[PDB]
Amino acid sequence: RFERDAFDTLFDHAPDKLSVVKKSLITFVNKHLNKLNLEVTELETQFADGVYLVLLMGLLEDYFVPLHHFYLTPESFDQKVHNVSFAFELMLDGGLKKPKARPEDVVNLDLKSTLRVLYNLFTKYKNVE
Repeated sequence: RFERDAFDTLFDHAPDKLSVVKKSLITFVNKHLNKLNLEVTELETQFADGVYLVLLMGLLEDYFVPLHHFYLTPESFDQKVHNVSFAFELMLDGGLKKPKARPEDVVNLDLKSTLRVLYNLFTKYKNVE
């Protein structure tokens, strides 16, 4: 909270290690997102509206996410935060750890928050086909 851990160092002291993490995270998300004919090229912006996060969660936990539970084409800040916080709910419904990120932070393009989410998922699902 005021406690830095190893993951924080990627955004100041070790930019080289941030490059490795990013490449790895893209490799990982595309492994699952391509199954729905989707692709991420920009980690900095493409998870910010919640859509890919929700679908990624559906794919990871083999959960079929119904479209009235979220916003496939969000049109507002409220709809984006709904999506992200919903994705967090799917995580909790599966018994996963709550992310050290506020849904709003992801919508507001906070890279540290965005990447920590994906890295936590990557840590859990690294080996999943």
